[PDB]
This record gives sequence, C-alpha cells and structure tokens, in this order.
Amino acid sequence: MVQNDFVDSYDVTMLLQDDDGKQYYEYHKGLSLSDFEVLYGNTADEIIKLRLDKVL
Amino acid sequence: MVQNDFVDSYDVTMLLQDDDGKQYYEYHKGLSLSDFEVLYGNTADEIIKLRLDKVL
Repeated sequence: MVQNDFVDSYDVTMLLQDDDGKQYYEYHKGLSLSDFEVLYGNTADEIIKLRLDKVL
Repeated sequence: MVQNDFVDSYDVTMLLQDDDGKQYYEYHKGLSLSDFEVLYGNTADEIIKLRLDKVL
C-alpha cells in the first residue's frame, strides 16, 4: 500500500491459530504502541506471528 | 541445546533508530513471550519495527 495512504501512525500485523489449525492473519494500522499493547493483551490464543512498524 | 539455527524457542527481531537517524537491529532467537515483554520494555529507544515468530 502506498506510503501516502497507509501513513498516519504505526502498523501492527498479527497472525494467530484456530481450531482447524489453518490460521488467521490481520493487520491493524493508524494506531500506536499503547494500541499494540491492547492487541497483544487481547490475544489469549495460539500466537504464531506478530509485527509492528512505525509507518514512514 | 540453545538455538543452533533459530531452533529453540520464539524468534524476536526488533529495529530501533540511532542518533545518526538510521536503524540498528535487536535479533533475539530462543526467547518466549515473557522475554519479549522484557526486550520491548528494557530496550526503551526510538522503536521503528519489531517482530515475534513462534519457532519453525
């Protein structure tokens, strides 16, 4: 995504696992380190991947 | 045996910015989610990216 539209505040990409073991990816951008701490604390599940990126 | 080639526990890969205005890495294989909280809490600098990845 272009660095003129994806760009406000940090990006958080996370990947977790489900009952079929087939996994679920999502990204969460235009937020901050405190909002990353929400997703990290909300997880309570099979963690597979996690990323954060202070945009631009 | 400790991480020979990623192979132990959680891969953690952070990136923070120096006063020179460029990034430096914090690669840490063989961690856990509690050790990630230590790394994220103790490194304390201008964080630009991070990753966590459960072992292969």
